[PDB]
Amino acid sequence: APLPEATSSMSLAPTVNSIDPWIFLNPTEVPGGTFTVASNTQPGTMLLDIEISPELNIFTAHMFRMYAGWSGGFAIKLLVAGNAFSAGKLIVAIIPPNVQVPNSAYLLTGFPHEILDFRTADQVEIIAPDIKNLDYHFRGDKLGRLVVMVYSPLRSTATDFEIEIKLLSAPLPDFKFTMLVPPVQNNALPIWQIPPTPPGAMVNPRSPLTPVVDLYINSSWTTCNHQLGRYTIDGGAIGNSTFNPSGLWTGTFTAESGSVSGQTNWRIAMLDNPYNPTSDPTLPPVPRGFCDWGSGVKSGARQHLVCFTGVETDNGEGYKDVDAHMWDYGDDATIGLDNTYQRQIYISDPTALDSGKRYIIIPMGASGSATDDTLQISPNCYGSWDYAPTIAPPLGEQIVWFRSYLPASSTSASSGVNSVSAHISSLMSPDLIRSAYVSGFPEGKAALLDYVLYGGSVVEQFKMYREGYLTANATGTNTGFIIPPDGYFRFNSWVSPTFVIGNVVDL
Amino acid sequence: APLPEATSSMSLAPTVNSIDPWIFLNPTEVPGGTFTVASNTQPGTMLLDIEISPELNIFTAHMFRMYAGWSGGFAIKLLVAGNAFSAGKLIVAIIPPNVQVPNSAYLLTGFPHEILDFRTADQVEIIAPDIKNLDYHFRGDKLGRLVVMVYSPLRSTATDFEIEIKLLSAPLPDFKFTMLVPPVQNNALPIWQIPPTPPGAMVNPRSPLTPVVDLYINSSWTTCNHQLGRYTIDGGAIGNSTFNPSGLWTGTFTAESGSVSGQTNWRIAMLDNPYNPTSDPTLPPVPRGFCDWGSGVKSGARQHLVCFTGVETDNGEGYKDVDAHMWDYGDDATIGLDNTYQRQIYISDPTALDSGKRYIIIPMGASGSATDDTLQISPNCYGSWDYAPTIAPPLGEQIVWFRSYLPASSTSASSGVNSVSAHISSLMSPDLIRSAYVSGFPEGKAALLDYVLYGGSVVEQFKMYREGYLTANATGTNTGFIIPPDGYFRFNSWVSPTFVIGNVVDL
Repeated sequence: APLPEATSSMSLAPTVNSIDPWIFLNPTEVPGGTFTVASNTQPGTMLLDIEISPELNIFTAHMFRMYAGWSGGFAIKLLVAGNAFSAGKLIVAIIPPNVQVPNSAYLLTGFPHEILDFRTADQVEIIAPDIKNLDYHFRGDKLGRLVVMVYSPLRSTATDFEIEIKLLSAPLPDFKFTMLVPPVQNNALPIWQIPPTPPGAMVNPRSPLTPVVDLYINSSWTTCNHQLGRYTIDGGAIGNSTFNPSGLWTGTFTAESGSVSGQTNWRIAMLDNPYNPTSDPTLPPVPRGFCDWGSGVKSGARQHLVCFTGVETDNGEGYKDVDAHMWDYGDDATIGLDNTYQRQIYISDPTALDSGKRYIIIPMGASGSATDDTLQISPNCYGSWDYAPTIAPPLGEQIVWFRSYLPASSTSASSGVNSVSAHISSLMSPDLIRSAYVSGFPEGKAALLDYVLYGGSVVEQFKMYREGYLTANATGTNTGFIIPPDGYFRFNSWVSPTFVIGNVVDL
Repeated sequence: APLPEATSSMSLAPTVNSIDPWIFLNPTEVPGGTFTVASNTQPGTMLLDIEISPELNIFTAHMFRMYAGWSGGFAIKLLVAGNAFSAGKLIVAIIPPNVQVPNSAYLLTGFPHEILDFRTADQVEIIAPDIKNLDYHFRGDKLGRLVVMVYSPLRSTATDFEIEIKLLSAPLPDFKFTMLVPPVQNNALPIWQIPPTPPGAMVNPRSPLTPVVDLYINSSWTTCNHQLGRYTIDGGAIGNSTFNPSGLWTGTFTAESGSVSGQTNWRIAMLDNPYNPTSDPTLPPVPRGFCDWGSGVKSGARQHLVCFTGVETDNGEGYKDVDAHMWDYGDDATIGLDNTYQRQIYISDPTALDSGKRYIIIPMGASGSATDDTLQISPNCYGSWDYAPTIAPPLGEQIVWFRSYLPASSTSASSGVNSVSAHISSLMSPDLIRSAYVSGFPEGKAALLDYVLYGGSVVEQFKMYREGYLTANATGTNTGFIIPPDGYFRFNSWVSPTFVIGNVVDL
């Protein structure tokens, strides 16, 4: 116990409550309180920054949804799962509120601290008190976090094996709830119910009309710059993504009676944005949910084909004469507009284009000599509208990409088209992420979940972060390992973002 | 009151547990315990047959997820909300387990009973004891049901309005739980969290690529015969529907090198169903998720088009010459195939087709004199495979139809297509019913929910059944009523399947 506890009289808190006496005796595991230390962790790194609250125990985190006030501290105990060769030192400190958490062991030592080495080979325990200046906290600024750091690295003498540390907790004899008036449904939960929906029955946000066939992981793609399928728990649909990919796939554009220099057949046109009529820089330029496939930096050689496009029927009741055509962003000449994700596009057609008449487009397919690597990169966007930033996983981890097979739609005609089959991948399907809104993630925590195959004979483990991407550790270098979709995700636990997956990919 | 309860010393249950002391004092509402009485109820009908269990108080329903055993009775109160003109009497009794309950109010006054008038405007109460014979219940048979009936009919014709009856429950001071060991997630939930997504941002199961435009209620469509978009709470996706309509919208078939008698341009063809390789009678004939729009009993003028169709490149690497064409089921001659929703189809094209050659079709649109009325009906289903049954709303109610607008895609050629713009309706979008799987419906109960428009200045009320179709009362006849899709569904309560909604819709 590095710091004394408060009495928590609760004199002026009406209708104080008494909880089950058996909870104080049977300690459970803290939800977000497991982590690991490896041989290559940087000294002075923050492994755990959980805060004192009623969410440090399975029972009081589920019972807390009925009340609106609490006051009391916890008594936690460390399970180390140590070794016989390693040697290092940990550090645990209590941080009072209204205090910028120090990000250096030098400064962290100036706090109620206790230093534990790895050669203790036992299970110590520490008391976490609640620093309150009020009679009892309701649900607000519940600081008093429990930062845990690495004072000295573990240079193991022999095998460089890892250490997994977890925490068990139990309320102090002075922990009480107050004012059970709020019935239900206020805050987070200790569990997450993932329905057993196979990925083979999920929609692909970046390419509808094509079912997901496999899960694809590739070593060369170490970053993502997509603008469709970007979902976050905190922000919902972020960037230009939406929750109905199928509904918003078809688009409409208007001609402008012109052509770019060099090639006259590239009729210029402008896209229509009902959401942002005026070209205000603070809103997305293109209509929401429209394609963002990449085609190259600047090369007329290949050009994704718009496939089905149609002319106005002069009646206002639809369109006419759907034909297979090819399109592209920008002009393939200007460096500042070749790949910018903007309104102006060009469509290749030998015949003249109806000026001032709108057309319907259903983009599906790519033409030229384009490969999956060309399509994987997305045209970068510049401007003022809040767009999805580029994402890179931590070192030693990959990304699961929900790849799907895109057939070819060519023609034998005068102009022709060299469209070829390919594969298109998306960051995360909306079906999986949509479920985790009833019971949101605990703050600054990732979810460790399992993917089982056959009758459970082979189980892989994935870690899902806050922004919605899954890592799967590494086994070696390959052209992209393929996982069948004949399985269901199963929730396993909550882990820190720095957790290292135990099970490896196994080829 | 008329029957004492048992003490239940509970010697054989280890670790008996205590609950909050303020729960016994504040009575909450029993979840599935509201109903209505009118002047047209058939005599001798059970208006309520609820079962004694900890699921009568939202607080003990939330508490019970942590324990494994319960023991104790409740104290129930009735709210009648009558008038000063209604004249009749109700009756509520308690039935011990394993006893044949009669269906007459004359014999029903032998059990411990209570008789309350309709115009009381008070809070009558009855103590419901636990008629247990074992040490303590353990998620097993509890019966002790709480049947409610009508003693003397309300003989009045001047008023003719509905009476709404609700119950409030509170645990007796001897209620207690045992064995807190089970952490969480054991049984159902009493509350439903519906995410605030307007129907305009939902996928239409019967017609993807077209967003929902309005909510449609028509006074002439009194039945549903669809096979797509039909879901149930317990049965998941019933019929030939699926939770990913966009991924299964594209279809394929093979030509048979033939023509129907009379018309030469009608090439006979057969759809391939990978999910049913053999012609097993107990499996659906057509592939899952394929189109099922109706066309007419027998008509060679109202034929809906297949729109995009194409042939493979003779290499299995793509498709070629995808153009707009027309199709239909069967042969328009035989009584067993004219509209029977089976593998064989016929496609209209002047040139004959090469046998054993694969073709791809993406159906969208209807040509000829086909209207929305013809599209609403579906081809009949024959055989022994499990198909979705017919649905008819209870008398005095209509159905909300999730209507979307299907444009026309014509062409100017020698043959051409005369397609017109139409509308397509589906019973239930998958997104709305996806939420109600984590917290399923209670036994034999429907859900009453609110549809809020603008900022809450206008609210409608809908009732959702376990079969997946919404009903919205009625006032009179109309040829198509439109509700804007710019609003979100909000859960209100649980009601009996014969509950009469409050608000009227005025045509």
